[PDB]
Amino acid sequence: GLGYGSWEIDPKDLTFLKELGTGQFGVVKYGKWRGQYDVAIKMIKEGSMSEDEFIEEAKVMMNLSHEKLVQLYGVCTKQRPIFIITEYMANGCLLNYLREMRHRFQTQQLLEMCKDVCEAMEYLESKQFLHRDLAARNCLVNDQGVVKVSDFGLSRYVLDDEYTSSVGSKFPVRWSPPEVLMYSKFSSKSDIWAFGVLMWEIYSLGKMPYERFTNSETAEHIAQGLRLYRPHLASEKVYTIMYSCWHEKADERPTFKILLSNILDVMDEE
Ligand SMILES: CN1CCN([C@@H]2CCCN(c3cnc(C(N)=O)c(Nc4ccc(C5CCNCC5)cc4)n3)C2)C1=O
Ligand SMILES: [Cl-]
Ligand SMILES: [Pd+2]
Repeated sequence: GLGYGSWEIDPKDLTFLKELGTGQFGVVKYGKWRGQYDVAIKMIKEGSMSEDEFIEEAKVMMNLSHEKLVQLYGVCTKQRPIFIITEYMANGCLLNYLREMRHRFQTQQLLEMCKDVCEAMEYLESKQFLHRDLAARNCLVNDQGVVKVSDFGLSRYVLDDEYTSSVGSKFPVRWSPPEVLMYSKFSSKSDIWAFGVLMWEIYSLGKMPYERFTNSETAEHIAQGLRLYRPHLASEKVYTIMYSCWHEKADERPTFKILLSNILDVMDEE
């Protein structure tokens, strides 16, 4: 079934309806399951994913459930390429949504986007599950404007060395704390650092962080103490939240439970 029953999905029950573009593992399509339920169909480019490892991990991911996580419905592994079937998010990735200036967002909407992501991350934190590549490009927006976190943990199965190497052209340098870039020290606190950068992306309406610097320059400067400036749309209180994520000491960074409380406190002032 689709979130029920077997999680090997019969591709005969899928109908392809629209190209959605491409992501980390290649082509993504919009389709229907048994003619009625909307799904996203990720077809996994051969050679791009450590597939046996992912399929084992997918059993763990099937047991995660939260309103603000994109739901994994199942897999189609009896053909080439394999497919991954997930919840359909009709407004696409958050980065491109933020960049569409027609939306004319209120800051109350931007803060709600932060809350949505923070709830998803607090849940993963409570399950001791790291995201490992949190960023606006890995969040999706549904037809009601709700933001959900996608592809949690999947960087562990990416085979492209340019994304795996911390000096590769595709590694998320601009979302990484100094202890990741210098020592490969991943923890819940490296997700915290990335979440702060994500809040900055939201309040900057999708600007690239540290745009005036190359990846190498960014890595050097943030380790010395350079920090992203306050976006014009972020109040001082909102900036303090995102800024707290970038402490040079990992153990001085908040948890996602603390961040959520801080975000709700600002929201409750409305
Ligand atoms: C605007 N781009 C271009 C490419 N890309 C993404 C990047 C990440 C992987 N890929 C996914 C994954 N999963 C889903 C899901 N679970 O829905 C999904 N959905 C989706 C994607 C794009 C749209 C566009 C948005 C603007 N109006 C026309 C339609 C709509 C739904 N795309 C494609 C992306 O967002
Ligand atoms: Cl700005
Ligand atoms: Pd062949």
